[PDB]
Amino acid sequence: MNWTVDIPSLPPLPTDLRTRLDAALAKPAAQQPTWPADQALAMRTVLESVPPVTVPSEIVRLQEQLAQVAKGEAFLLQGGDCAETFMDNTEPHIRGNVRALLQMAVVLTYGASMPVVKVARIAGQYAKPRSADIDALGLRSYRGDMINGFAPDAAAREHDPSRLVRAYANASAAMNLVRALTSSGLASLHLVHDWNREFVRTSPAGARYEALATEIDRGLRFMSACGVADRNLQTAEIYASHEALVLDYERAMLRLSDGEPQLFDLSAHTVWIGERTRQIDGAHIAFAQVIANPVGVKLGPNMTPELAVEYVERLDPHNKPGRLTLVSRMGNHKVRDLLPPIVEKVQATGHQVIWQCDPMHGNTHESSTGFKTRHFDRIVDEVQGFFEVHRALGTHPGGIHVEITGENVTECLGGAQDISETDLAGRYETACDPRLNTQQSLELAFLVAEMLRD
Amino acid sequence: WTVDIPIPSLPPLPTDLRTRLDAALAKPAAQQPTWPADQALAMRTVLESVPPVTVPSEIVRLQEQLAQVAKGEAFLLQGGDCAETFMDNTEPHIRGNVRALLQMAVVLTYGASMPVVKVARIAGQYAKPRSADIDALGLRSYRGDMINGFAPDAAAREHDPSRLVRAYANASAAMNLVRALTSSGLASLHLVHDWNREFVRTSPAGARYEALATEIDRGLRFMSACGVADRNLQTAEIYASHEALVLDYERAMLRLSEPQLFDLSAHTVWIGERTRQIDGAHIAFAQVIANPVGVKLGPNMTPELAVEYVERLDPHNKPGRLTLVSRMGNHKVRDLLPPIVEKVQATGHQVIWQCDPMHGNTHESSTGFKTRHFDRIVDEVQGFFEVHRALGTHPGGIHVEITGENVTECLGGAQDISETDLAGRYETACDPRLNTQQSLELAFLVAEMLR
Amino acid sequence: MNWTVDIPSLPPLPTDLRTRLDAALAKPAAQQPTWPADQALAMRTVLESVPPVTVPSEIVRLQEQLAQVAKGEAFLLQGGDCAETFMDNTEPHIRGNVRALLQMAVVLTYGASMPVVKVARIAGQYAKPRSADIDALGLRSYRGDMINGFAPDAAAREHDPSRLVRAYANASAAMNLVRALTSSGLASLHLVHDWNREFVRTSPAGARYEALATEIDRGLRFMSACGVADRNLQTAEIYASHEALVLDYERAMLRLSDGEPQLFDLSAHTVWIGERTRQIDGAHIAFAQVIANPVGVKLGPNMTPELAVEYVERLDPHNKPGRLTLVSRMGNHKVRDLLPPIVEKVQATGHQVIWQCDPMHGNTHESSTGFKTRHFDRIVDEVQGFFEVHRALGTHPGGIHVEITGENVTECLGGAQDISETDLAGRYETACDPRLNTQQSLELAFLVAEMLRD
Amino acid sequence: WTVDIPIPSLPPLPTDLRTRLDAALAKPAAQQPTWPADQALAMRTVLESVPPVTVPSEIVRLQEQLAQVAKGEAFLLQGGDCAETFMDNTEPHIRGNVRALLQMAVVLTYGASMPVVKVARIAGQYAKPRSADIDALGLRSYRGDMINGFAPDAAAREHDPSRLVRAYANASAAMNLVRALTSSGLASLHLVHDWNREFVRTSPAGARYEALATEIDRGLRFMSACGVADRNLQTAEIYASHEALVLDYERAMLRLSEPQLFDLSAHTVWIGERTRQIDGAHIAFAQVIANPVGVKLGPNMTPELAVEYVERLDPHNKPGRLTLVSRMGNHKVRDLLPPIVEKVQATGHQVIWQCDPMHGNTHESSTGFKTRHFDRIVDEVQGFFEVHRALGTHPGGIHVEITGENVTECLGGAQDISETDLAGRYETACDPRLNTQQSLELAFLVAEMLR
Ligand SMILES: N[C@@H](Cc1c[nH]c2ccccc12)C(=O)O
Ligand SMILES: N[C@@H](Cc1c[nH]c2ccccc12)C(=O)O
Ligand SMILES: N[C@@H](Cc1c[nH]c2ccccc12)C(=O)O
Ligand SMILES: N[C@@H](Cc1c[nH]c2ccccc12)C(=O)O
Ligand SMILES: N[C@@H](Cc1ccc(O)cc1)C(=O)O
Ligand SMILES: N[C@@H](Cc1ccc(O)cc1)C(=O)O
Ligand SMILES: N[C@@H](Cc1ccccc1)C(=O)O
Ligand SMILES: N[C@@H](Cc1ccccc1)C(=O)O
Ligand SMILES: N[C@@H](Cc1ccccc1)C(=O)O
Ligand SMILES: N[C@@H](Cc1ccccc1)C(=O)O
Ligand SMILES: [Cl-]
Ligand SMILES: [Cl-]
Ligand SMILES: [Cl-]
Ligand SMILES: [Cl-]
Ligand SMILES: [Mn+2]
Ligand SMILES: [Mn+2]
Ligand SMILES: [Mn+2]
Ligand SMILES: [Mn+2]
Repeated sequence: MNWTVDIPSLPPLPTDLRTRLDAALAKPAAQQPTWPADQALAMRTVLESVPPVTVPSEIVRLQEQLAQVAKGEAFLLQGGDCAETFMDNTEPHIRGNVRALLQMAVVLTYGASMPVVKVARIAGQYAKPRSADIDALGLRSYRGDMINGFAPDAAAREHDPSRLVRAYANASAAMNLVRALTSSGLASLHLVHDWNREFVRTSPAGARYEALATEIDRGLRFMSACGVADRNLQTAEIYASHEALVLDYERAMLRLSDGEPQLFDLSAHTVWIGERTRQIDGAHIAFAQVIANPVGVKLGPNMTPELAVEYVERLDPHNKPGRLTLVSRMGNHKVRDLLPPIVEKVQATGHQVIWQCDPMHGNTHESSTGFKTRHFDRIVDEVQGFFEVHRALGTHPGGIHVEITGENVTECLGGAQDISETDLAGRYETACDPRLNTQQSLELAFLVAEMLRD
Repeated sequence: WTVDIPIPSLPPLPTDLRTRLDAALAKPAAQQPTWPADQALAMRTVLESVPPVTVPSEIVRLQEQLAQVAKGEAFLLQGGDCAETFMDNTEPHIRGNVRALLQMAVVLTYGASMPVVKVARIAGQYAKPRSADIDALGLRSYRGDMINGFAPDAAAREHDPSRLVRAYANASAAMNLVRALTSSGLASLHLVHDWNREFVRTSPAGARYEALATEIDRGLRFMSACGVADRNLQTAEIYASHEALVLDYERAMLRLSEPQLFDLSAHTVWIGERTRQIDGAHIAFAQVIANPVGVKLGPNMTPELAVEYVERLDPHNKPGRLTLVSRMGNHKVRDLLPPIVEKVQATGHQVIWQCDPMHGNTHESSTGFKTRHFDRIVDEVQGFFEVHRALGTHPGGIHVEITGENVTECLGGAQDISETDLAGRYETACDPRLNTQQSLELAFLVAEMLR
Repeated sequence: MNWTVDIPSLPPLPTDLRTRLDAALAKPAAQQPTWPADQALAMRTVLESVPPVTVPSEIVRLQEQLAQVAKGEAFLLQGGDCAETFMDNTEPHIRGNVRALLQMAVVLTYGASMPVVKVARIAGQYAKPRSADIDALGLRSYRGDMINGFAPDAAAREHDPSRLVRAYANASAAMNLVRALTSSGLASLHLVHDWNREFVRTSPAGARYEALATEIDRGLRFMSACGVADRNLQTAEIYASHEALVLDYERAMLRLSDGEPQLFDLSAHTVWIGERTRQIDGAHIAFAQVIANPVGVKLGPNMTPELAVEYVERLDPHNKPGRLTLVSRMGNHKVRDLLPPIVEKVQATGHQVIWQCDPMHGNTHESSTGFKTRHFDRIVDEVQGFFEVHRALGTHPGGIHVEITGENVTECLGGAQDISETDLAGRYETACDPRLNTQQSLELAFLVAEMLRD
Repeated sequence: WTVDIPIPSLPPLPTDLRTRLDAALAKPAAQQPTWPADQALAMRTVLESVPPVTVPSEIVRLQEQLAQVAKGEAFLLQGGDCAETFMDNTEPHIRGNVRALLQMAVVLTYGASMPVVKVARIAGQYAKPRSADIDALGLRSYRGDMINGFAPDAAAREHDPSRLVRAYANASAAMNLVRALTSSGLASLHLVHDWNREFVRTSPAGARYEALATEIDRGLRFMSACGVADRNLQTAEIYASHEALVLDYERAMLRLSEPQLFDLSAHTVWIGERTRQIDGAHIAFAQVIANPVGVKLGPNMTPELAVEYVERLDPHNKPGRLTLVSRMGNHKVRDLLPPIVEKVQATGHQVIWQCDPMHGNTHESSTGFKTRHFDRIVDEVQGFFEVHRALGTHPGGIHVEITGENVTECLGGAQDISETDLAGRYETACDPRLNTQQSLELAFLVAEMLR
């Protein structure tokens, strides 16, 4: 039925880091688990002495790499499961997400004509915010495997602090795998292009994309023709990210490294802060202010230029390009109107932020059949609009942030597969928001690559 | 002071391999835990679907590098804790053990003048054999954290199948960390050598090694002066190994690649002295998997039998797939080893000859601790080298037990550690280990042996 | 008026090499200079103790590289002046030829999707065969600056053996320069693509080629995006070749190196043997049999399958792929009929030869205005036909052999510049056959690159 | 026994630079040939359009590497024939001189623990100063193959402007060859070290250097063991240099790159002891060109004047653009050098301090030959190092005269060369050179100096 853990050290914080961290977690914190302090402390004590998912050296490396995005010289690709589950944390599914993301990154690398830094939603994306604490069945809402259970049973939905330790054990495990995969041949560039050629061959819309797939093949053969040294072509770096929601988890995964000493959050390389949680004097923003990881903020349609600037000033006080990513998620019918003024006010500060586009969360809607769904064409249209805004202003479309899987699910309408509302019942397997399946995520990759080319 | 942690099914292995496997595991198995079989089946069912600790392509890469050891063109360095514990599975401890190993590997690379394959006793070394069924305090013996608890307490010593899952969790976590470390510049050659130079400053015997340390420093500077793209100098490959002993664990971590069947709890495993029953389940398991394998050869070993191991575990003549590990004792290796090497080189197979200068040189001190004398250890390595020099075969590698902690479990070395001192920091959970300073010392002496 | 040289050693040949070389030069030799033996010996003695233009190590390297062409995995680009002159042996003109050739090689590399081994007609192409010893003015025919003078003066046309030493001094000098250029930044791949982009921008037919120039730009940016190591991109190897015509020069430039000892001809990396000189028991073919350099044979429209095979057997006796290049030069109206049977008979021997195409020398004709000229469209058409033959037979179009310059001469009709017979008078500067100028050689590069793509 | 060889115009240099240049060359010039000025103009007109021996980007690359010498992070090695001859401009001789130089550079790279910039006296070193106007046989002095002939014969000694063109022809030919050699694996580090090991076998003093040779071998093996992409180990950069003396030649080889004016007969040139008249044409020429430049500083040098050279030849404070070359004598370098270094480091400019331990240590032996004692040479390098050690400045490089021929022109070394022996192979055309074995010997001793 269960395995067991014993309960025990960490070195003392510089007094200022202690004071600022304490000051930060004192502030109110939205969407937290409602569970006993007695027990959360115990779990935290376990987590305070485990090996971290990531290490500082990798996080400052990611920081430099992201600095190049902010300056206009690279492109950010963030993707993966909306909600990871302990039950799907298997080699096939991890391998599938890494695969999908890599396939997209080849196309975006060739189309942006510049590097793509590749960030997975993985090894920690186990918690989610909800708008209601009672879902559409009278049950306490599901909030991710880190908090409670998906199964629609009263007792499954109780907030269980032991999931804090499970969440880490899965996280670590998955990360161990992706490291391995990416270092050992799965991320070989020729092997991924091969899968892309397969997609063109068997997709219905193969013709739509054969020309560009071929041009990539030839720019790739060109490398061998010029006798380049192929070592950089045999691996790729995938970085872990998740939404920093459960502050009991994040605080327990903090560690102290350097160039004076600083707090890194080693549950991941980079975290972001959601629409529901970005309260400006709230605890998530203050926590972000204390950690050295690159951080993202979701910006929704109620966002105002002046506010946005307040985020930039609190999170990027030292003008470190790449430290802060602002992620727009307006919806295709609104991004062209709402985003331009925000970008004007922010670029006018002298701060170099990464303008990332989330074309997913502003475009959900309820199918006639009862499924949370997103139509492919609206997703494409929001990325289109994003690009138009940035071209018109002379600013860098920094990247994109999508929800995808390597499984061939049926959760988003449209795309080359003409997935109908009737088809959604076949393999609707998400534990929260609907995902672009393997074919739709790759097709979106091609389309955005054409936007990049212009 | 305890809290509990609750717990899909994918394809099963192909029926024909499941059949061969069932047949192989029906052989009797030594040293297995006495826990119920339904519980055990359950935990195995869990592990059968978790993400592996290693992936196959890494293992075939290791087989290639080891193939170069067997052919005489590289050298194997295998080291780490005797018995990993869950409570000492922390970032500092893993960091220090990786550190110590890398530090040895630098010196042995300069001295061997050939690559060193770096293998760590780590991520999975949670089970041990035991001779007695009742230990000195009248309790069930401690069999390793995979099986029971170290605490001298009736309940801690009960055999608990859930410790399988716990072990897996500690194994991947730790593995994850070494993967990150070796990729983020803890294995930057320049940095590791820096630590070695601090050691020459600090060590009571720093003068006996200033020469070789300086010579290494100048070969490194030499690489920089020749302007030689130092990317390969920024990272190292460290492989995971442990004694494959608990066949419930090892069998549940089997996974399928033509297609071969791999064990993805480690890159390589070995069969210990007490489990290599030629007709037992451990050797059979070693026959089925594709992982490299090692076998401990003790003083009771005969040439005739070693040949049986070659015929069994290297059927298709793959160089480096089998390592034979001498652990005789320094007063015995010179007599007992040469005949075995003779008989086995005769057969045509290319094996790795690896020296374990530790597990046959342990004695009990009047301070009450079980310990090992540094000089006896060094001397088994000296004898190992003298054997192979005499016979024209390749001295393949070492296989030592070490730590990065400044610990006090082995007598001697430059710190001249007394039996009085043993009580200071005797932190081991099983055998005594060379501490950080002693392991580096040994690396310098073995370095002189290779020149 | 003149500089002076003193007359002097070499080590003795293995007796078998001596015997075979003696046996070879005893055979009759066509198109030789008619000048005193007394003096030719003297010049030879000077040349027997000079530093060579090339060294053996480079020639066996070229041999391996050409082996890859024969096996179908690379492509051969040979080009340069028809006839070098001592008077045009200046840094600007050498730099111009290297430049032109490099520009072509970028395009052909990208279009073949495989390496291009780059061979210049340079540092030795100072002698030529003639069909008549009296030209159209009653003067002894001009035979290249190695033999006599271009100037139409009786005394200029006397065969002067001192030109053997001049020829070397210029050769060495030019080679010194190209080495330098190619090693020091002229052959940087980005710097050459830049010139190509300039061509597209200012050419009249820019539109014809903008798409492919852009695709090359993007496959080139792709390399940096993937973080390749750029050292191989900063230089390129250019090899010297010329027609081995004056056997007094070639024999004096022989040296003995290794893997038993062999005779290398170090006046160049590779030599070829012309239509006028390929007599099968003649001295040129026998000389080729003795040297270790890769060798080419010109094959004209009177060529027969069986003969061709005799060349292959004499020149490639050890079946060393890449050792022998057969160079077709039929003319566009004839290549499709004459070449296929030859290729059938030769491939049927088990020998792997490089099928190189010379679309120049079969397409000369006399303008209405009196200029030796070649029409661009016929040149293109012969390369087209060459490719068609090889596709139809499943054999490798190995390369091409053109006559080009970096100067903006007017010597070939047609191309994007619509160069008319009236325009030929402007800058007709060749010392023998008409050359594709810079723009026409690059346009031809694009067209052949499209044939390679198919 | 002679045969004769007969002989476009492109843009001229920009008028404003032609103006500055004419103004600079109107200064008086020492040691120039006494040949007619119309003939000379003609030959210059020829050279003004020929292909250069070097190209500018190579020169600015050299300026970068030398900038690293001046800053203390690299070391300069300059060596080759004293006086190149047309008749010894052969593949074997160039091959042997490049060989000898590379062989020294390997040892000095291991010993310096920093890159060595490798500069050869080659492709252009065809003119020499002379003290006497009438030599010992009562003939016009031999001024170098660029000017007249070595043969003791009234006619050979006439100053012949066509030897300009001849020299150019020999300079590019030779240059071509070194370019090919260094690019085709005569500069493959593994091969060059091989020759060094043959030397330790062969040399009468092979035992004094077996230690350092072995240590180098093991650092090389070390690079291979760390698996370090050895492309940069397959080739070397060798630069051409000569004493810029015949201003007709050097001026005709000027060529225009913002745009700078370069001298493309060599990568770098120097002004000798007899031509550095501060207000003369040689220093002026050095002011105008962008090439690196060196100046010989003799025993009559004063600190005050050296400063004038710095102010003149390094106006825009470019580190490494100017090298100052000490040639005092071993009994003099310790006294005479320190004040100069003092005065010049004072000025703020970063120069290269280079030791010429040869041109101030030459004496006539009773066998009649002019020669140099090996120990005196070594000792001027020792004193040079001791000076710079004392003052905290960087000992920048050496500047020796050597050959790859097994020649007998300098006394001493491991072969203990007697004055009896000098007559054996005294093949030089001017100063006596260290032979192949002696130059390598010197490299090992200087290597010990750098440690
Ligand atoms: N290492 C480079 C190139 C590369 C290797 N594998 C890849 C897979 C996908 C995209 C790019 C790559 C990068 O990550 O950009
Ligand atoms: N190219 C490097 C290393 C090197 C290659 N070949 C060499 C020969 C000698 C000395 C050094 C080298 C250098 O010039 O330093
Ligand atoms: N060195 C490679 C790539 C290259 C460098 N410079 C070039 C110039 C033109 C064409 C290719 C190249 C080659 O020669 O193929
Ligand atoms: N990567 C090489 C060299 C190397 C890098 N870091 C190291 C640390 C220790 C020893 C060797 C290395 C190896 O594993 O051999
Ligand atoms: N985990 C601690 C913070 C901490 C981090 C690192 C330390 O070294 C010490 C303390 C907390 O949440 O309060
Ligand atoms: N040059 C000589 C041939 C030769 C070549 C190399 C030698 O080493 C000797 C002789 C000839 O033409 O007859
Ligand atoms: N994912 C399964 C098995 C597992 C256990 C521990 C770590 C990783 C995976 C679970 O959480 O129960
Ligand atoms: N090492 C501790 C904490 C831990 C829990 C789970 C996985 C990894 C580590 C234990 O085993 O109890
Ligand atoms: N090309 C000129 C000048 C020159 C001389 C010698 C070598 C190279 C070029 C000539 O032949 O007269
Ligand atoms: N070195 C010989 C031959 C030679 C001629 C021309 C150029 C180069 C070399 C000479 O100067 O006479
Ligand atoms: Cl604290
Ligand atoms: Cl006990
Ligand atoms: Cl001969
Ligand atoms: Cl004299
Ligand atoms: Mn979501
Ligand atoms: Mn043990
Ligand atoms: Mn022609
Ligand atoms: Mn001299």
